[PDB]
Amino acid sequence: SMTGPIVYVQNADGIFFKLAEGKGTNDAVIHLANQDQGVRVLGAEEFPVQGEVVKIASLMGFIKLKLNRYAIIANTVEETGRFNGHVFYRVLQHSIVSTKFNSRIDSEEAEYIKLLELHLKNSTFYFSYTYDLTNSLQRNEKVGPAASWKTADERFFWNHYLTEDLRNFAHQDPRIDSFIQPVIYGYAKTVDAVLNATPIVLGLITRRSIFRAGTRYFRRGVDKDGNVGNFNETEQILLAENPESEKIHVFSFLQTRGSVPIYWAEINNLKYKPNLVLGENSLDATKKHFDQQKELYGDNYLVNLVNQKGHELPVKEGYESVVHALNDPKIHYVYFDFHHECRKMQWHRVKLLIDHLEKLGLSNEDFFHKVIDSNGNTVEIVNEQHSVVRTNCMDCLDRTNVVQSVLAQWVLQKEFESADVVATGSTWEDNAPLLTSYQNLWADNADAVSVAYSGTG
Repeated sequence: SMTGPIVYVQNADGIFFKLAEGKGTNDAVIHLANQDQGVRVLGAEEFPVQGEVVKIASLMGFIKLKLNRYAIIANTVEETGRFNGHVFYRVLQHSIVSTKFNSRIDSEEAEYIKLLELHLKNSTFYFSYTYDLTNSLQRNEKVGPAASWKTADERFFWNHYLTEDLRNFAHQDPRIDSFIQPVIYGYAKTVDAVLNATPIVLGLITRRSIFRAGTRYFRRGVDKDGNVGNFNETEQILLAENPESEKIHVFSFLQTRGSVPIYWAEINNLKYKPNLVLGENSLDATKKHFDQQKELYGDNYLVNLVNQKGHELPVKEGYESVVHALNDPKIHYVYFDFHHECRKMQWHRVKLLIDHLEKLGLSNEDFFHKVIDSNGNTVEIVNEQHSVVRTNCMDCLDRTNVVQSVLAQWVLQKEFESADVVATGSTWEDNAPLLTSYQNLWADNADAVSVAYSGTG
């Protein structure tokens, strides 16, 4: 990859960064200057001679906080996964570093850094130097050329805004690509297991969306351009050998979760009972949102959890009547009752949801599948996923994680059957240590991703 560990030296003239391993005779230095707070590109000969060299996993970017510019650094990482040679890292220790030995900063500036520190502490960020975690495996397959920041998915490139200065240089200087490492917000982990003497690698990744262009804003809902702002993809990955053949198969199965795509014009008042006005806007914005979702994922199966007995929500009924109004035959809507007691009667109901999705056209054979060679390059695309099940951000993360986990189990079985790791109509979950690894993997994910709010009432 172009990207890799970095070293820096800081002195009275500011901070100077370069790649820890310099390939070629041409290596770039990034300098954050104390003189004018500007970011500059320098020649190798201008890297400081004197000083403590500091090693860091990544320069995540810079931010201008009132008067001073600060470097945002991932100091250390831990490996949390490894898949087809690619290593996935979580950021462990970070720092926010200024050029000022001791500056007196005003209140407003100190408050900004507090708010950024709160976010860096509360979030879990992941990256891989050789694999682009902001894209699904199926999108990465379409990109091709392995990198770089230029083909990252901008919805999930969490440090997109922090890299603006570096991106502007990299447009006319491709050496700067080595400093631009896209990071995702949510979760990325793999586990090794064995199923019927086939070694396997199971992975799960959630990437959370970083919102959002436009002259005005609001988290909940969709803008006029069809973006929703709060949006996650959760992706289950598998790598396995075919027993006879010894061909290496790689699978991905993607799901989405996001705000109800109703226009962000919402009466967030105290008194009294609010009902939406869904003028031409809620039809228009929903249509535009679904046009993008269709281009990205194919057919969309929208799962809306009821969980009411005469307790009626404005945004609930609005979603359905809007979906019903557009009558798009590639958009399929389900309002599903998913109640307690939640360790028997709940999960029964999730298998019933899946039966109903199947009746609407969802197939458990609908997943990305490729064969790769002993060097890890693609030999064959056996299948591409052309649908997605979309759950709502507003339903309990507890319930939707259950829906997502169960659906991914149902698809996994077909993946296992397709590479002949299990017999047709067997149950992979009868393998106790494997189901344990699978269950921990998804419980960890829910832990990680719950980091949007602690609620509700």
